[PDB]
This record gives sequence, structure tokens and C-alpha cells, in this order.
Amino acid sequence: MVINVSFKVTGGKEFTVAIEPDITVLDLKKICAEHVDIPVEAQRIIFKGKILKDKESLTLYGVADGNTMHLVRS
Repeated sequence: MVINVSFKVTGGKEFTVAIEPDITVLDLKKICAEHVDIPVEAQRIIFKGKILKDKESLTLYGVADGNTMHLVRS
């Protein structure tokens, strides 16, 4: 089962993906890199006032269907 997560990306860009809620932050960055021109190592995913940590499952942060995150460059 998948949930939708939307991204607001620097430069007025937006996309939504359907993801398994227990993938890691790094998994999510790999998805983001297939949707926008920011390589994984330059991405910072901002959610709930934090820079999310690569090795952690998104469930640790309580990600929910319909949430929006921000994607910025290092």
C-alpha cells in the first residue's frame, strides 16, 4: 500500500509521488532525483521543521498520506 507525498522544490517546482510509508529517507531522495534535477547528495528534505536523516524510515517521522515536504539544495 502506498501514500501520496507532495514536494515543493526550490525554483517553483512541484510534484507528488506515491510511496510505501516505510521506505528510508535515502530511498525517498532516490525517488526525488528521478523527478527533479537535484542529485541525491545535494538534496535536503525538510519536514516537520527538520532535515530528515538518510538512514531512517519515514515512519519514524510520522509521514502521512497527503503530506507536503520541501526539497532544497545543500
